[PDB]
Amino acid sequence: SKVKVAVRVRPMNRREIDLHTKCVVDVEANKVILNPIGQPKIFAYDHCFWSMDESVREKYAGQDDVFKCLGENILQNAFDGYNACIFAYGQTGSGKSYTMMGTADQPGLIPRLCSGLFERTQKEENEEQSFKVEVSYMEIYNEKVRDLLDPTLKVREHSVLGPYVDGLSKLAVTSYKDIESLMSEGNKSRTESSRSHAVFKITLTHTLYDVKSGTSGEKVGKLSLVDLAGSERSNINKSLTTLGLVISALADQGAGKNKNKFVPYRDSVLTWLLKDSLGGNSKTAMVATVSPAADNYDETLSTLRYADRAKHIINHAVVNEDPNARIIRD
Ligand SMILES: Nc1ncnc2c1ncn2[C@@H]1O[C@H](COP(=O)(O)OP(=O)(O)NP(=O)(O)O)[C@@H](O)[C@H]1O
Ligand SMILES: [Mg+2]
Ligand SMILES: [Mg+2]
Repeated sequence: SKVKVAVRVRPMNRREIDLHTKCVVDVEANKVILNPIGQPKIFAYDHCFWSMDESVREKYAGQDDVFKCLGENILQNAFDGYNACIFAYGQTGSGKSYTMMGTADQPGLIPRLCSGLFERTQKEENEEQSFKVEVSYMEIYNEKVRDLLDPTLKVREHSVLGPYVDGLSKLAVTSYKDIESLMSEGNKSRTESSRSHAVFKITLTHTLYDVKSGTSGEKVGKLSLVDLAGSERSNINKSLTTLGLVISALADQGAGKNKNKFVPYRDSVLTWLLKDSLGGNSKTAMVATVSPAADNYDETLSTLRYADRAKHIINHAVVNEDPNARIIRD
């Protein structure tokens, strides 16, 4: 399938309203219209999320709509044993962290995903099937990896299971409250700059039992939830710069231009780690966050064009299940 792309326009904030900064971003169904400060530029996406204002009610509905449209499907992907990824991309201040983690009063994608995961595993556990959940949480800053769950580490690409951070804590968790204290520990530990990338990973291992045979098999879904550094324009930006190159090359592939243009996955820590998320074995969505007002026109236009190329990336997601699991279905 193609990478799924959504644009989320955050509302005009207090400064932009106080100072009468012109709003240049309109949302029209699944299209974004960027008006000039000559002609309007129109971009089409899979979803567009918009907010009328920052009233408490519009905040509640905004986080809810994002989860309903993007989180439920990614959660279902993991219960089907797919690898899946949501990454948030856009300039500083545009709403990346608000979309992924949210706030205490307006929780975002990650807490909602974690809550729904344990509610479903608990509802669905029985004597024919059990679930194991593990989490990891890490940050890339200045091309170095740090374990946010540990009070440094290097990337390796496994021959079958893909790129991974070797030495990274991968913790078994049995309830939402367990994962919540880890999220809270990680979020406090995050370095506080717009130049760091944070990767939250959940591995869902579904074991199926054939009590007549005495056999069992595992189907494994993996969720990568990525809150990127701000897209606004050496070793400190290398990951972001290389992500742009990777997305542009892959978009060119997924249209016919350059069958084997060089996709520089290994030129940065971030793109090597997300190598399967982009063009590989993954159900992947991008959430491109943009600011609404005239003062960010060019950065918005850049984010919109990058999101527009991402939707041409072709992925190849297959179910990750061992031999027994496949047959135990029927
Ligand atoms: N969709 C939204 N609705 C309401 N308020 C929002 C929304 N998006 C962002 N905000 C507000 O704007 C602030 C900035 O958003 P935030 O998610 O922190 O931006 P960011 O893209 O992560 N910046 P950065 O980490 O520096 O690259 C948030 O703390 C919220 O108060
Ligand atoms: Mg997969
Ligand atoms: Mg942020």
